[PDB]
Amino acid sequence: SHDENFSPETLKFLRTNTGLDGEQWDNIMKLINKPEQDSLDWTKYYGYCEDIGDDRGYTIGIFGATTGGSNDKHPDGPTLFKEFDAASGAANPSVEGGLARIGVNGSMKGSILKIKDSEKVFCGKIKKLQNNDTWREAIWQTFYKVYIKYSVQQARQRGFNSALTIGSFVDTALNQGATGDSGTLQGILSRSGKSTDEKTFMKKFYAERTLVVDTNDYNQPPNGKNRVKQWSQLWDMGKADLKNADDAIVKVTSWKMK
Repeated sequence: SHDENFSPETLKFLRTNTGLDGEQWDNIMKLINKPEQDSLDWTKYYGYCEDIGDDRGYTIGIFGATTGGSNDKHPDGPTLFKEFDAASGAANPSVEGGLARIGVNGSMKGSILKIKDSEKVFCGKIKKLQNNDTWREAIWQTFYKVYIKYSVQQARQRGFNSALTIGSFVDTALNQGATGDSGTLQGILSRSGKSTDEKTFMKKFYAERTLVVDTNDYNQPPNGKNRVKQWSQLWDMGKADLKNADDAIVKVTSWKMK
């Protein structure tokens, strides 16, 4: 059952704030997970925690939140722990409160979360949260603040409300950044023109994304090209709503990752 992949509070939150239901979000996450982990099984990443050696600290959860380092001085990991404190009922949510609730030895060192626990101890503490609804809720609240809200706003200001447009935008924001430089979702949108027809606008969007998706280590070629093709192909398969789309999603994700 796809909704076992959320929590009731996450489903209500995503419905109110995105217009999409659990099937639609489950499908978006399968499509995002293919190029990130070479699997449609995104749910098993709620408790994911690894330092992959990219000088971003620890990479956590379903959307690769990071604790921070020399190549990630504005991490969203602290926001995730503060959102976990908030979800846990904290009167004055803080990073330190969220860490305190799971007994993590760490502190903010400026913009960076410095973990004093060993990799083994820290990763084990996060793994224990795999089935914790409070953690799942903090994960989605963080995902929303950093990537999804902007993605939904950009779709909605154009009169685009489809699951496939929102997921296309969220994948771009997650992979390439929401706002800032020319390669971000913001940047791609700025070059995607002014078509008021959703399918037409998105065809141009995919083409403009594809020009940069294998640059700047967003993806390794030709994985970024295949990543964008996933989203573009679902239009002619009639899956704008990402409902009853399980076979279509298996088909468009069947590419081999280099």
